[PDB]
Amino acid sequence: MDFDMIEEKKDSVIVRNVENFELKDIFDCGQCFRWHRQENGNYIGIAFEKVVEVQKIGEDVVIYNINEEEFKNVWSEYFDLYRDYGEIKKELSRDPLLKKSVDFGEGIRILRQDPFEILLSFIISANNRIPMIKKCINNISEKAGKKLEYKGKIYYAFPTVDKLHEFTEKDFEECTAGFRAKYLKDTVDRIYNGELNLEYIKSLNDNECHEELKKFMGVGPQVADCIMLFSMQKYSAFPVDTWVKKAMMSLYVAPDVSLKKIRDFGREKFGSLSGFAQQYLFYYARENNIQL
Ligand SMILES: Nc1nc2c([nH]c(=O)n2[C@H]2C[C@H](O)[C@@H](CO)O2)c(=O)[nH]1
Repeated sequence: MDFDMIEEKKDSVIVRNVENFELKDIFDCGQCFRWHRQENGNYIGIAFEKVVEVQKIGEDVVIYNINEEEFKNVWSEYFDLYRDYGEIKKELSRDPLLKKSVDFGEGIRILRQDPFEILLSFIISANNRIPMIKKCINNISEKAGKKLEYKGKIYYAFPTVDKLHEFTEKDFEECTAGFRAKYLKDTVDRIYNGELNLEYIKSLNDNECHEELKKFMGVGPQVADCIMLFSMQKYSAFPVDTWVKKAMMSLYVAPDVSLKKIRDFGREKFGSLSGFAQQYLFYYARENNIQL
């Protein structure tokens, strides 16, 4: 594990000697939308119908609003704290071309998020901008999510499948999903009616899992890779957007080809570490706003 032990406190849990764990790297590397940076450096987020605040002090991490039982069954896995990222980075850094990206995002960890929330979140992410995506997801939660309180503030859990089934295309449109409102509604019904089952989809191997997810309206190859990587731990995924495409052409002189071919080229080169590889690539590419 990438931590030595924990210690339960009054209203929190302290993780001792965490390794490969930085707040900005984890929360701003592109994998999540409901974690917000606070004035003091901490981050507050809403996941699994719960509000959590995370802080790093030295080599320790404090997770407020949770107990040891919650840490053991929910959060330790949420933060993928059982996987050794030192090995991942060591293996990838063998490629001198990846070192710079890996070192820049050294504290990245791929969270184990909820499939349903992730499915709708990334359908919303397609050709969108960060602000609109976050706004839309929050709007959907405020409108139909369980109300929550933390330190004098109200927050909204992500809505259940049943509550969202009540939504009309117009509702998603009012939350500003734009033309994607149609995809959200179509997708929620497929979930509700039982046509597509997320937990079953998640039990399939990387390639099968991927194919199924593409059955959802608004879900193409890129979005499918994001969904299975971020919520179904299918590590051979290699999400290709314009940022990953740039970093890829720039480093391996890959010629301008389809996203599918860039995806095939990435997965071929990184295998089981493809997902981790693209996150480092993506994070570095976007924060440094690289060009041809
Ligand atoms: N390849 C890739 N693309 C992503 C991720 N997260 C994310 O939002 N995107 C896309 C969505 C949208 O196309 C743009 C938003 O910055 O980047 C992500 O984690 N990986």
